[PDB]
Amino acid sequence: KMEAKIDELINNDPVWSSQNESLISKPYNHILLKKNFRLNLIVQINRVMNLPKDQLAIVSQIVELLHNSSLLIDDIEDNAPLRRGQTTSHLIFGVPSTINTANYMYFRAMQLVSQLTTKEPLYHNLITIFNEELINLHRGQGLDIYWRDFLPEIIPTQEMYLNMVMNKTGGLFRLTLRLMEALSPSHGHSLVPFINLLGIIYQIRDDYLNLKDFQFAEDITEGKLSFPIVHALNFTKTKGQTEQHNEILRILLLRTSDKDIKLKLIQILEFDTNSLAYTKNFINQLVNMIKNDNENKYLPLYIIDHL
Amino acid sequence: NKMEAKIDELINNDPVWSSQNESLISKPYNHILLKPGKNFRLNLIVQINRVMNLPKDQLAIVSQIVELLHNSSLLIDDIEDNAPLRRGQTTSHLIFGVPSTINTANYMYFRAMQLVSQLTTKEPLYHNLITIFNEELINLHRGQGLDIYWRDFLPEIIPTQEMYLNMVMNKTGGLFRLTLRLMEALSPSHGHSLVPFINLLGIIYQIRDDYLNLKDFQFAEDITEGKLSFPIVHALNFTKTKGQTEQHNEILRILLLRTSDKDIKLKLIQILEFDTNSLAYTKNFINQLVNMIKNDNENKYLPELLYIIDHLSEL
Ligand SMILES: CCCCC/C=C/CC(C/C=C/CCCCC)(P(=O)(O)O)P(=O)(O)O
Ligand SMILES: CCCCC/C=C/CC(C/C=C/CCCCC)(P(=O)(O)O)P(=O)(O)O
Ligand SMILES: [Mg+2]
Repeated sequence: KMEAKIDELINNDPVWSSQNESLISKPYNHILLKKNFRLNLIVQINRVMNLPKDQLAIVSQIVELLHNSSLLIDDIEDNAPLRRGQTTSHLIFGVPSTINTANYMYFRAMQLVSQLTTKEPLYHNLITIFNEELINLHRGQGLDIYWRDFLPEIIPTQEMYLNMVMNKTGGLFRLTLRLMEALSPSHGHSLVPFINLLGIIYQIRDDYLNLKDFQFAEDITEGKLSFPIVHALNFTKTKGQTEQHNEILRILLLRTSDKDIKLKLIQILEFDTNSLAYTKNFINQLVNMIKNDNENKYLPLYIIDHL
Repeated sequence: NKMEAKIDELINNDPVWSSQNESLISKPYNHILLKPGKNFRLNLIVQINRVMNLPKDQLAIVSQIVELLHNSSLLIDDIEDNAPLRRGQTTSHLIFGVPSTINTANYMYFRAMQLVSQLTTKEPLYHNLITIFNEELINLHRGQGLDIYWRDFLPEIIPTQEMYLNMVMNKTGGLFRLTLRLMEALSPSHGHSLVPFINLLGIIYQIRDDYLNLKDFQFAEDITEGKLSFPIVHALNFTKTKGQTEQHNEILRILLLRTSDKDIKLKLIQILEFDTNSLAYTKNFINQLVNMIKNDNENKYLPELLYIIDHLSEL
């Protein structure tokens, strides 16, 4: 009867219950409490693409799974205690379950791609898009983490920083857009260059506000090669400002939560390298590239301000 | 206008990525490759192929896919298990850090995925292969999710033998079925599906892995990890059934210590030895599974194969 139960088990598909499904979904469901704005960007873009609502909703579900899962992983990789003022998933469910659940969701997302179309040519394209951007997202993340964890072995320049962003942040943006463009039953030049720009603006502003809001500035504690930090390191290098250059490095290397020390790094950025003003300006120019796109080379606005 | 011009160029092109960038993020992965077994996993594929007859070009690609998935799963697994060693060498996360190791492992899941396109140009087949890839990776993560949940939230859920076996069908069964199913789908030919057989192989493999981790010690790292192993699942249900309250609680207590103390680990092992007879039970359960194949004279499960089964511990 032992052998009989084994026969039954190996001839059936692996058993999995809704109760099991809920257990593994816990770390994921916790971050859901943190979507209205990203859905808006998708609805807006769909005016140019025109996917039928149902197909649109699946793209949205795919994009929500990747977004949320990648943030669960990112918070573990950044040792972040909070995400939108709430305790991070891994601190509640543990790093092990959270890594597994986030990765599980990548593949659930991958499965939804199959429900976008039954046309084999188009399907293959969609998987190829998914695959390529997840690959880019990972390269970008990998390089960002490498710079941070091997500091001070490599100090990126602005150009290296911008390529890392095109991979990382650009991956998620282009994935949503490229899927939508491949599905369009319609719509002008591709909006990829435009979504790339949005992604870059999004990341620099994210780096900028992390330091500006403090002026918690968790990016400092993390040791991240942020856009303002990249500017300051290369500024001090260039001007031969040895002590300042080394002091930025020292603070980043402390992995500090000390408010006083964080403020000091901010003092260097405000008074010595003027990196926060330089970033504010850099962002404004990226944005004016669109505000001033009268001939619609990028455009097919409100979203670019609430990015 | 030079900035705009550079920005315009940057955004109208694919993201820049160098071979140098590629080597820096491959560190955690290149490191686990320095571990053996590759030959043995290849040996199983080779033997299975005597049935499937995939051309060597294709078989090579199937093997690259499975190897990437295998090694990446292990990198993640060692982080999830807080493992300090793997095949006698330091785990990657301890060298390059957990952050880089998670990213790299996940990166390789997608490289493995990308490779599936190199198996065929036939779109219906392509669709079938990716579906197989997607399904078993979903199964693998479900199984791993349960194994980890049971362990990290113990005693919230004490799995029974049946729950354990289902978890294994999903987790270890996932990787064994992935390889086999890809091959069955690519076969140009050859008898009943080998899925039941490959599930049994995954099950013998897992319970034997659990078994040997304790028997070899009798470093029993599974005890330090607090894993709900086959012998541990038997012990916990055996003691509850027989009303051995103190022994049932002490097993849970030792698991929850996450201890490396050798005497404490030996104490737990000897409890399973003389008190619950979990080592004997497991050993016999393994032999019974193996006998289901060795006594498969009607080739119900079966299509060098037995050789594998005996050196299964080295895949
Ligand atoms: C392979 C994992 C990729 C994770 C990418 C996420 C990064 C998160 C950040 C912000 C990125 C947000 C991307 C939003 C994309 C919306 C579609 P954070 O500030 O929330 O930590 P950062 O670590 O790059 O700064
Ligand atoms: C999503 C990650 C799945 C990881 C599955 C791997 C588990 C590893 C083990 C062994 C599993 C091996 C899978 C079969 C390999 C066949 C070549 P270990 O002993 O190396 O830690 P276990 O945690 O199941 O015991
Ligand atoms: Mg094991």
